[PDB]
Amino acid sequence: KAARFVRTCDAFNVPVLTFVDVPGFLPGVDQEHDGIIRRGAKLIFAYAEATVPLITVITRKAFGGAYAVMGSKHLGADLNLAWPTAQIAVMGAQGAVNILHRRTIADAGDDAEATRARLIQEYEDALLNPYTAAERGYVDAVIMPSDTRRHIVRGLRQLRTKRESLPPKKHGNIPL
Amino acid sequence: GPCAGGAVYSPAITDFTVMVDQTSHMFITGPDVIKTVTGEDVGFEELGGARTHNSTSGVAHHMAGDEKDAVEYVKQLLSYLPSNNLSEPPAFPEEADLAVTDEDAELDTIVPDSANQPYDMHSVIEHVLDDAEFFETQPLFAPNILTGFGRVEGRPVGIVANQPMQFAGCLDITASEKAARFVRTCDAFNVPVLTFVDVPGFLPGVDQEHDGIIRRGAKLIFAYAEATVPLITVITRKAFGGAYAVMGSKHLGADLNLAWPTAQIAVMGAQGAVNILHRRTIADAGDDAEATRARLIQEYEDALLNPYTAAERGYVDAVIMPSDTRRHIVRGLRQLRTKRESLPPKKHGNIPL
Amino acid sequence: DIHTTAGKLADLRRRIEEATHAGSARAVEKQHAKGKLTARERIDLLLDEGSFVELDEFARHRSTNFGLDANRPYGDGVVTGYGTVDGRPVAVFSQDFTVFGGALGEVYGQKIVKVMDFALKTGCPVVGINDSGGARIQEGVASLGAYGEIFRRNTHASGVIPQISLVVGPCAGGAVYSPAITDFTVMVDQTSHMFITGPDVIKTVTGEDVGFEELGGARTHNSTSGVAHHMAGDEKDAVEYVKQLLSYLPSNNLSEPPAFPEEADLAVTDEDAELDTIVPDSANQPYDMHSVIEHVLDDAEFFETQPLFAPNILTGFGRVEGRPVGIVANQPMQFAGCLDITASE
Amino acid sequence: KAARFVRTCDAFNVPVLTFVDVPGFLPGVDQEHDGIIRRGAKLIFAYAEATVPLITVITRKAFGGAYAVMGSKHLGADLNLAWPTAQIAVMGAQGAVNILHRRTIADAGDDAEATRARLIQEYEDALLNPYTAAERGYVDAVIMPSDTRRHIVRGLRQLRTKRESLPPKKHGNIPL
Repeated sequence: KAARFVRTCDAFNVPVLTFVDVPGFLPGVDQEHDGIIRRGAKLIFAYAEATVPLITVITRKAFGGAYAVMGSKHLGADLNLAWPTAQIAVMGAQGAVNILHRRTIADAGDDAEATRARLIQEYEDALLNPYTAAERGYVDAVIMPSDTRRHIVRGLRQLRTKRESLPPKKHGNIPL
Repeated sequence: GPCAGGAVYSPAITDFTVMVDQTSHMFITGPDVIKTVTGEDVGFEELGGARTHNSTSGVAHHMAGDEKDAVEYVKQLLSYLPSNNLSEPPAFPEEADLAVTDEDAELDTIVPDSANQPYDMHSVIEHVLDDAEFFETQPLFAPNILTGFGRVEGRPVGIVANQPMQFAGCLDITASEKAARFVRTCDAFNVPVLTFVDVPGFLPGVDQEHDGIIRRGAKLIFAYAEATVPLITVITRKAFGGAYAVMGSKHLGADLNLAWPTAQIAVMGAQGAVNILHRRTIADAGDDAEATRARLIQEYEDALLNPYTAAERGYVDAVIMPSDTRRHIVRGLRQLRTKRESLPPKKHGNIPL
Repeated sequence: DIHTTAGKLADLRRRIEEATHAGSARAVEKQHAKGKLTARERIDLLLDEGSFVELDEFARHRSTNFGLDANRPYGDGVVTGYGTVDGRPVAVFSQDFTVFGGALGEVYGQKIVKVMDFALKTGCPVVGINDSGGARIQEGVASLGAYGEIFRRNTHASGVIPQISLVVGPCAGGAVYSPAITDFTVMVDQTSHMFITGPDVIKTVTGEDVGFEELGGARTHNSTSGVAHHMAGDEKDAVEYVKQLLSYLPSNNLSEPPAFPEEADLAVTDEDAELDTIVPDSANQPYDMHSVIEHVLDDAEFFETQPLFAPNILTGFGRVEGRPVGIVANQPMQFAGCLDITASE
Repeated sequence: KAARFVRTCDAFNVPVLTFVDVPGFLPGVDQEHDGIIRRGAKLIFAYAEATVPLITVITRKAFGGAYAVMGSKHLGADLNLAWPTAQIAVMGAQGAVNILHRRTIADAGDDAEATRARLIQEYEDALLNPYTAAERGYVDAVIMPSDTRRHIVRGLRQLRTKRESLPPKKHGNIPL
């Protein structure tokens, strides 16, 4: 649904402002059976393609590939903005720790949770927030929410015109 | 080998995928998770293994016996396509022999007198093809519709057709999902599409409708009007409803439309069409009315249920004998070979998703 | 049988027998003596053997007007199909006289639209043949519109894919206009008539008697109208020139002219000198242009066009070194090699 | 004189409003020999090609080809209007009849001459009008004579925009 709205807004030259608080993607047997793998992708493709100004702001937790799918700079968005709240990850701290530390966790069966919980804490405490990503330049700034309208209004002024080009083709092969 | 999480998405964009049975896997998310998350336990193959994409998602183009095989399929499939969308598909030119061969004739007799009875479209696709080669894409999914690559006169060509044999050879959302991409993919790389048409209806459903037939079928009607490559079509037999507009009809803009005598093209299925047209009369006299309704049915099928009523307008370029069909296909191609076509400049086109 | 598949094909052969046969043998017989040949025939000749593809072969008129429907002959008294001349792609129609006296109808106009579009779309030249009586009276203005589609096309093409007009039959009314647009007109003596307005009317208003050959006839157009490119002895001749003219041209504005590469003789060949001496010492005397052009197209060959019209200048195209070329020269012989409006035009 | 002008209009983008009363093409031998088919035919040429806004009003007879040549839809004109008065027909009802009923007309010696008169009346009644055209859509509007200004005006505003595409050429071959 969002993907059309994107391709469509892109068609007519309309700037899209996108707000992302997605932790992951729906889990269903049905969701892979139907073919989420085709269907979801249309979303990356739409933002990828789109030559209208993109501004994206992340107000809460962005985890996993889902993070990219939503007008992540990587896809091609011009400005990306993050609140102090926004948490960006590979995965929820919980699995996240499960995997890194798994052998440590078997180690000392005694006080298993305590070691395990303590760790699940060290990881969110020091990862699950914008700055790690900011450092990288994945997101242009982390800007206090109060300043959020100021950021969109300005960023439009600059991006209104912006232009992009690529080698010609009749039509795309975006998955249906 | 298994691919999980976002990555699955990169293949998704990609024009083709091949997967290797019970060695490959694909998944948006893992089995351990849906189970904590949804409460439905599932296995790894059951969740998204090579067979499951191949049939049930409709995301996996092909299944292969073993890796040595899959690669081979990868090599054969490349051969069809152009290095890039500037060049045409490599064709190793061989002159055709028109002179009708025994094999052509077989066509006269492929269609079986029964309206109900099926045939395997697969014989009719081959008859056109060099060395009876056809290379099949996504066989597993929505068999009702067969999508293929083929060569004639040495220049590669690409197939959309109805199959009677599976699910009565009518349209379903999975099929429109399957072909429509496939036309677009061909038009993209400059590969001529040959379409063979025998569709009665698009599956009737209360599930067919919800899931989004209205959006999803369209893509197919969109893919065809969009495409600029030479499009040539044969109506074997069944033409009915929207389905006629939709497969590769002259309407969209396709260059040569060819119909067998056997072939019928119509508003509605006759049994249907009569009810609505004569609803007034069958009702009148409601004894000895019922018998009137089938016997009338014969007045309408006999008269309106063949190609010329269409041809007479020209909607159909030619009506030809069935063996003939190979002949139409080669001379036609030869002519269309240079085809070119125009539209208003747009960044992209908002095909319904 | 009839329900059955064997039967369904059989009916088809039976229709095919019919559509190629649209006039009465009596329409046909009458044409044939005339000195001239039917549309299927005209076609077989222009297009290389076996090549031909029918279109809209089965197509038949939707009419009500004036009893018209009574007969709905297959192919609408045009034949339209694509065939290859000398192994280059061609798109064709022949008007059929037998039918409706070769009048034009909504389906008949559309028939032609399929052929012209096939051609613009593909990029090959359309040789169109007309023996067309006029614009079919019955259809009503529908006829008048169909014509227009054709004109509108005749412009949008002209100068992308070459249009050659074979007139072997009278053209009356708007019909004329369509050849007028087409890049070349080739027409046949005593057999081909073109006219904007019919004789009978000019007498009614202008009180002028006229003959047909004189008012519209192949020689008249060629020399006096100066809208006729060519005049040919006979119907086999008229087609033969058409194959020969085309050879010269490219399939479409986007190609070079088809040429057979041949190496030239650099050397100043014996004929070559014949030049120094062609000119007479005194200035009054006229000497043939045609010899000067001859000396300089391979094989000493000139395809003259419109020889009749404005002799003041000769216009052709000849091949140098296997690439096609075209010749405008002045012609002392006739009217002292001057410019004039018939000659500028 | 007109075809030059219609091209002259077109070169500079000046929309053409072209108003129709044509009864046919001048009769006379000088006209064929001087050459009419090649000279006249140019208009048809001027009109099919032009890319500027076209509005065509019938106000008079439009019989025989002349109907097409004079800025008709068929060339491609975007909009077409006709008055009640306007008669559009393949030909004059007077010529028209003789050709269609020609036989009907020979058989009696008398009641033959009056009869032709009735018939020419019958065909004028039913065939000499704007409407037979409206039914195909050959013509967009039948509008009253005062309106005609209303229509030129809205019609111009709408068209101001129009552009259209044709295959690449160096020049056309318009008859000279």
